[PDB]
Amino acid sequence: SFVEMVDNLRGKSGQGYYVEMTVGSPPQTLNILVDTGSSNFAVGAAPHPFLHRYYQRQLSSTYRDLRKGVYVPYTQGKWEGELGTDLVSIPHGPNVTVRANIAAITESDKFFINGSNWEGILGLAYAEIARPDDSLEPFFDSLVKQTHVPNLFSLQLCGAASVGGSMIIGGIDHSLYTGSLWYTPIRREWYYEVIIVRVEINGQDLKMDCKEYNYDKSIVDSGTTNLRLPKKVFEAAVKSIKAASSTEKFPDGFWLGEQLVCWQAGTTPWNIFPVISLYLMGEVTNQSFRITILPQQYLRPVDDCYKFAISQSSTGTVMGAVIMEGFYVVFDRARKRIGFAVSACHVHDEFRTAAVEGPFVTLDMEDCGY
Ligand SMILES: CCCC[C@H](NC[C@@H]1Cc2cccc(c2)CCCCc2cc(cc(N(CCC)S(C)(=O)=O)c2)C(=O)N1)C(=O)NCC(C)C
Repeated sequence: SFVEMVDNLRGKSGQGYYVEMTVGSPPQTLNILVDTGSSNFAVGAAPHPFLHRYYQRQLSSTYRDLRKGVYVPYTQGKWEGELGTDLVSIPHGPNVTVRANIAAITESDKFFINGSNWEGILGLAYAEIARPDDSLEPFFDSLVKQTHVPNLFSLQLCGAASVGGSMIIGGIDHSLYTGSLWYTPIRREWYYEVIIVRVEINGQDLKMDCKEYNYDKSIVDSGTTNLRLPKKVFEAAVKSIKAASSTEKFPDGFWLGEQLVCWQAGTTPWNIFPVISLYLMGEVTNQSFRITILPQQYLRPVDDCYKFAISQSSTGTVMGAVIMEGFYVVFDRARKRIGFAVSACHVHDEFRTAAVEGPFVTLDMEDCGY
């Protein structure tokens, strides 16, 4: 059923995960970025120094022009283009063809990455955050409307240059995870917004007002590399991580992700870096669950060299690839919930392991929403 979709994701570290798609008639093959942090489907449609290939509207009999412009700004990079529609397929996905909105990228700034091997982006979030407005139906909505594909998809992102993973469209693949799935409500259908109710570092509560954790918002974004935290939360976390690792001293700019830390190969002191536990709101009253991430996740490999992959945000908490790696993440749009489970490619060391645990009791969870 879903075995055809296992391992359909490829990528380079820090440069996102992409799936193979085809657009137009006859089909044009492109590598498309998988992004739960946006809602626009767009592809390079003009020559660019970093593009191996691009979408040629002229060669598609099925292309239709919508005669409207569009731009999308991301935390990293931005592009503008022309709106249109065409037939789209996913070779290593469901056996269907849909007519979907496509943005033909004609100009861009720091969007395409030299050597990334992808030429477009697939925004998997909801219409509310689509550009220019919410009348531009996102791809997955079109897929569900035009076909019998269930309103659900799941992402298994695996870590270590080259990375891989699975995007299971229309269901859940049980051979890809162990233990139970734990679900947190989608608070509002715009980004995939959730609510963090508690934070622990090495078993110690950060003891901040839980509103700070979701200050503005908290989202699940496969398009973002880092765990991005609101300033106050970032400072609290960094202070604690500095304290646990204090046995060693690191250039101050390491903590800002500006310069690397290097250790002799096989000598990396993982044990001085703490585990981080994020408690998410559960499905029943006063009930949370926690996901625990290891330093191997937020110390992204770049002698063995690493970059601190926890950074500041002015748009709320962004749970990026460092969080999603090692877990099987289910985007259950039909039941307005996001599931977490330990992935089959989960990260662990000799004494510590990434985990999804519950149930936990957490009082006044509704107070944590901004
Ligand atoms: C409200 C938050 C929304 C986040 C959301 N992020 C998704 C985008 C998609 C996207 C765009 C370009 C390239 C990639 C992927 C490939 C990987 C590059 C590394 C990276 C990416 C992001 C972001 C980073 N970082 C920060 C800036 C460099 S980092 C280093 O991981 O902290 C790195 C980021 O914002 N990817 C967004 O911009 N949505 C658009 C909006 C109009 C709906």
